[PDB]
Amino acid sequence: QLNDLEKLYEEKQDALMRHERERREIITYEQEMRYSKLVDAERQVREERL
Repeated sequence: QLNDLEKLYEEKQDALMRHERERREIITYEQEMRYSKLVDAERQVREERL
């Protein structure tokens, strides 16, 4: 009667984990990368030094 009972319980947990894996990748896309760009902002004393 219930060969399809399963799945739904994991779908909520799995969707969450997969999302979270990307959440971590996502903050890198901008926070870590802009922090890297911050280094450029710090580097870009270059023009002053030049």
